[PDB]
Amino acid sequence: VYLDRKLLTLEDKELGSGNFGTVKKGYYQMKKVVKTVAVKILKNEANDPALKDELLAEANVMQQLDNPYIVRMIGICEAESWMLVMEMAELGPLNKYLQQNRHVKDKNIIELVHQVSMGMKYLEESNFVHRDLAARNVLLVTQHYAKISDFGLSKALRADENYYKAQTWPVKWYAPECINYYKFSSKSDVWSFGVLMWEAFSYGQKPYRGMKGSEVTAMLEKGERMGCPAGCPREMYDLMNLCWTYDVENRPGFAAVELRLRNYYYDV
Ligand SMILES: COc1cccc(OCc2cc(C)ccn2)c1-c1ccc2c(c1)CCNCC2
Ligand SMILES: [Br-]
Ligand SMILES: [Br-]
Ligand SMILES: [Br-]
Repeated sequence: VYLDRKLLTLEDKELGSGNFGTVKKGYYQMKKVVKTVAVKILKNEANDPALKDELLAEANVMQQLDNPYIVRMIGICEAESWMLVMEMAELGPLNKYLQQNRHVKDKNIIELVHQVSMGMKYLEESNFVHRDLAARNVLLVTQHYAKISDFGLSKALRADENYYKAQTWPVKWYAPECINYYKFSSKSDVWSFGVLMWEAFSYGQKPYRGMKGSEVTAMLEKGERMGCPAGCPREMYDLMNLCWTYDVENRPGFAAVELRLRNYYYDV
């Protein structure tokens, strides 16, 4: 079940770092080829079983997903540290990529956000809620191929329920029902997707610039929304506003969102 540490070779440099530990590039020896991998290495210096459980829960979610627009997990490796081994998205986070590549065309942005919506449509069908959907968690394989990453806050909904009730955030990406009722659904992921669209069409600018979480909640309760980014097609801004529908019951699901993007990409 677990991967063989002797078949894994890691680079010295870190791709990124956090409280969890590090993400490093590596190579996993397969039957005859070697596969480039991104390895999330758990820094659990104090042997906290909570942090261990968090990595294992993330791995448990990823093992159940199989879609071209979601980062694939290769396996877990129990070695010097606990390691989650994943396919490599070489070009990195979408927000950083667009910050450094402002020549990327509107049509290319639509292509990438449509791919994200196809991954999310699959997640919604599979009854998983992501709970951390943001441009920073969309990774590029190529300039024309995006994948959803970072399932650490994700929840597998029970067969008889439509939402997850929290006990606790990236408030700028959260729907009002998340803040007011602590309820997370595929519809709250749609709200987040609207913020992600705004980020992408803004070439990786931060949403609600300079504002505190409390100020964002107040703005939204007044019915105010972020504006149309420079160069963003009206039809895409209209879709962003639909994702930011206040009442969860009237907000679209990912089937509707993906269809709108699909039609706009291919028909226009
Ligand atoms: C400047 O950052 C990068 C630059 C290039 C590649 C990167 O990773 C390639 C990757 C990562 C993973 C988890 C799976 C598959 N491929 C990253 C990078 C570094 C840290 C994190 C990520 C991305 C995801 C976002 N969450 C924080 C953790
Ligand atoms: Br090594
Ligand atoms: Br961010
Ligand atoms: Br935030």
